[PDB]
Amino acid sequence: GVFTYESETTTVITPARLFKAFVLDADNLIPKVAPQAIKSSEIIEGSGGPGTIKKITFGEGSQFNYVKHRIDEIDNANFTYACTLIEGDAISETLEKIAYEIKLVASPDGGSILKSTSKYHTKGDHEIKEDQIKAGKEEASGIFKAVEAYLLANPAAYH
Repeated sequence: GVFTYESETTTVITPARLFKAFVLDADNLIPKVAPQAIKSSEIIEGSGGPGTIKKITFGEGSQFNYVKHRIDEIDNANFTYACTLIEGDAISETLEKIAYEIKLVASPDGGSILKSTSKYHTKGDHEIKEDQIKAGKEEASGIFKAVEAYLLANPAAYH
């Protein structure tokens, strides 16, 4: 019973800001500016690409609900990157793992477009409760939207 939810972060900032800053500086951004998604985004190793793992502790999950994500796939050619649950305890039970896949598209606004489509993989016929499904949507919501604004409101900040 695979579920599919998605969101789109249309950023006025250039794709570079997303492919580099949004992704690589995530551990400085999300835990601080996006606490409504992830209270602790602890990157273990990786330069923002193949093998880049990070242990993700959700604050809404009250620290008990946590799961190690990884850059499961990344394409420098057309600018695409995906995330997977590798370790931790959020899904567990009889389920598999929820996936993320962010496509970098150029916006007609001169900015960019983060097409974050998540794929909630069920282990057989065992479905995932909407609680964790919401974590997938909201993870992308708090992260993307909160770094989005942090980034948009940093060159001038508060003037």
